Amino acid sequence: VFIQVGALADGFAPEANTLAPVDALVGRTLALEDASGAWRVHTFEPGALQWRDAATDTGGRAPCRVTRLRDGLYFVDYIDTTARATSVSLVIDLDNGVWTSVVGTLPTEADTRIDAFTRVARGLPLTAVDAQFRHGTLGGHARPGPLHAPTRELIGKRTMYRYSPTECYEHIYLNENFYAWQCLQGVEGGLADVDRCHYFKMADELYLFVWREKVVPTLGVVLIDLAQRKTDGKIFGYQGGDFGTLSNFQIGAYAQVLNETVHP
Amino acid sequence: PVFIQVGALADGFAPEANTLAPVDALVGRTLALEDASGAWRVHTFEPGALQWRDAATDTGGRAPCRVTRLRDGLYFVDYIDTTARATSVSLVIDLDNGVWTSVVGTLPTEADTRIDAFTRVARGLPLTAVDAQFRHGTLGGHARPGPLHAPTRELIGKRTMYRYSPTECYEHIYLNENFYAWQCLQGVEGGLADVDRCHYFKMADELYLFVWREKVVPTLGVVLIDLAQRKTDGKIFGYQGGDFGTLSNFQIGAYAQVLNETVHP
Ligand SMILES: [Ca+2]
Ligand SMILES: [Ca+2]
Repeated sequence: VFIQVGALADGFAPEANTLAPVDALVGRTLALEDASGAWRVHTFEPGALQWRDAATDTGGRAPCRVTRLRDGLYFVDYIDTTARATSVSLVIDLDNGVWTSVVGTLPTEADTRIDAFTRVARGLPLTAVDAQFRHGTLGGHARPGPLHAPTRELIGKRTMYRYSPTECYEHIYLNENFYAWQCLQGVEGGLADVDRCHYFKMADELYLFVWREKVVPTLGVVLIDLAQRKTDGKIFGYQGGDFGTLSNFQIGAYAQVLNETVHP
Repeated sequence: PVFIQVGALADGFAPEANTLAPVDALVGRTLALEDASGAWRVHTFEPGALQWRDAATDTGGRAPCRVTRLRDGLYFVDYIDTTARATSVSLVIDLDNGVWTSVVGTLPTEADTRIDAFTRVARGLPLTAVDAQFRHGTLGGHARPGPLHAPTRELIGKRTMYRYSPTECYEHIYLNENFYAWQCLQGVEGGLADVDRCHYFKMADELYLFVWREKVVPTLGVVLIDLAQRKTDGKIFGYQGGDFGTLSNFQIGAYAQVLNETVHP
């Protein structure tokens, strides 16, 4: 039995291994620029941010979470309420002057009703959750470091993630495009799927992992720190099966790499 | 990037396949497959074909079939049952111990496949529309038959690679009692993967019957996995194309290698 993201949130809530937010960006105004030009200015306040598309000076204010799993890199997550069912996650490396954004959109009902076999017929992706990625530099930072880029370094690992004493999953990073997950313990106990995913390298042994689910529409965004054996991220989906209220909740886990598989 | 139709998969798996030779060992035999409820289906073998008679529906038919022998005493029989829409019948028969398992599988109609996964979730329906019914029994007239086949947890936790031919190679990861992941390492589906609904049964020491039912491209897979001999023998069944018309049912066989075993603390 598969479950809605709002019920997932409820299972992940208590005794979670989540990082405590930091206020370290409060008072900063960060100009995120990329190869297309200025993208979005973000000004941080306690618990919240104001964002402005650099071109139109159009944006919003949103409650936001900022966490710092590894020193010098900040994960910022907020819902963009000027758009339908959209979340925005950033990883900002202050000392290198580089950033990655993930802008995620959940599907309409009409999209979800196009079944997988028809999607096969039409050459459409199986997941209807959309994710756009940008990789840029921080305006005003002299001599920024290299842009973040895709990585193959997780492929072949099988890792267990203890999200709390009652929630535990494993991921198996199959290839550049797909990973398998299963819930070992939790409200999704015994469930498993393969889903579309994306891997980026943020720093030595630090990865940004993004997935997009095809059964229950879900966007996951997590930073995986294999040196600390810890992860920090979020899950975004509809609270229920009615395409209305959104669920966007913090997750964090202790990580254990169970094995590495090499195919001769 | 790209899923393919079963007919294309058949074409990819055809050349230099690691399949077993079909055998004519059962020609002239009538096997009376019985279960606890009574007679199930009697099968009489002739060269390349069998005749069957179904006790409960009182019906019969003739069909071409394949019979293969992976392990001594144990026979895999497969046929399309043309008397019903899009139905396949696979038997594992152990002539040493006098026991059998059957898988009767049905491919979904087009209307059924159009019910999307999220709607299935909201209604509590299975995600795969492929149906499989299992029976286990004894062979009629077989003295002192051995224990029945039954479900097994013995493959759970294994990760195995299967080389079906020089150009076709998949791995399976047996996640739990209901589900496994697969990935195509080399072949016409190269780089594709999914998780699908599966079933595991133990036929003999280190010999398993694995059945899976796919949720993206409707497909039934039935395979004997012999971990002692490091070899598999079975079939894949689906539609040739995306039009719910002609059926594909083709033999597979692979050289197996267990890559690792995963225990979760
Ligand atoms: Ca999920
Ligand atoms: Ca398949």
